[PDB]
Amino acid sequence: QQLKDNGHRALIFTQMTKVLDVLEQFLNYHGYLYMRLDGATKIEDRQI
DNA sequence: TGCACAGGATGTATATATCTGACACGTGCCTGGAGACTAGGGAGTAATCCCCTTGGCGGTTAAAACGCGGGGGACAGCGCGTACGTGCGTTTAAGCGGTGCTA
Repeated sequence: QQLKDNGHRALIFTQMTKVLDVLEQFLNYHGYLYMRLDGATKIEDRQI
């Protein structure tokens, strides 16, 4: 929230995929404009 | 005249008996149990060294799964033609028991 007020663009790095999914649910619940890239993202999708 | 029955004739289901198979009881011999000797294979013991999961984990991939189109494979109907089913008359040789040999 503070960072958005400042207009910053923040990265979150985590070791666990399941928490990545939890983060998806969290960000959707707040509706932050977010994107995901992980060990399963398609290569072309990774580039784009 | 034709019927009733007195006197007599083949037959036969009923009844009494003779003509064939199988099981139990008697001999008697190659035995089965038993006694003792036997040892070396089995079983008890002890490493020992090697192969089998740890355990879930992400980042990947190859195979599995799921969805769809469609077109042709399966298949229920059925026209019809015949070649197996049922039923003769007729023949063969398969079955029966018998006699004599033998390998």
